[PDB]
Amino acid sequence: GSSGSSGAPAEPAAPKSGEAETPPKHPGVLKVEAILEKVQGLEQAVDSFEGKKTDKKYLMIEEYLTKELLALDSVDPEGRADVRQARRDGVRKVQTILEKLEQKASGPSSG
Repeated sequence: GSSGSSGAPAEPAAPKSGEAETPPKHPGVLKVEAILEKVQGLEQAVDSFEGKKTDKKYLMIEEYLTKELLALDSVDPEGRADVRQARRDGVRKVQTILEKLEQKASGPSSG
């Protein structure tokens, strides 16, 4: 691999039933955003993880990561980009974390 670090934490949230004005957020998305929100936590561990691919600690994060994936897939977009994009994003995100974890365990590399 060659480097890997990027993001953009900037997403509003104000769900309510107030006619007129900007529309509410999509549930199909929030569903993912809800999971992702957690992922971030599993990520912080990775970025600050240490061990191997065998170590239990890793198994915890490893499983935890996937746990979210399934939750990301469990989401049925049916045919909504706003959702799909989020899904493919959330999934792609966690994935990157997994690919990083295994690496973090096999030894970090940044500096």
